[PDB]
Amino acid sequence: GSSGSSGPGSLSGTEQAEMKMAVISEHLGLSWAELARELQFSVEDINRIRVENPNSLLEQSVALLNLWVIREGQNANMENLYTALQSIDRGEIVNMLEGSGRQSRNLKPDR
Repeated sequence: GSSGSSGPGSLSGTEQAEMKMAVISEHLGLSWAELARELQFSVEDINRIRVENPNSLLEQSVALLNLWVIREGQNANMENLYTALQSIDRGEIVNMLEGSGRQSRNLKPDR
């Protein structure tokens, strides 16, 4: 009995979530386009974001994520998001974002 924190179904409502999402957009920059299309986002939505976030790319990534979250609503899931990223050859983010990093040293092989 170690783990114990209210949240039987916390979705994008935890300190971590905020960080992850934000970060994803930080690196996204351009990939955002590819990532968007991956989520079955028609040009309409895409092009729009470009005209709504012409200032810089970072803004485009942020806006996009916000959309995906809304559209999905509840069905949304961090996993699915990661899967879409890798699809467009953008797994480096999920790696730098999620990496427990463990090592099981080995003294010697036993029969």
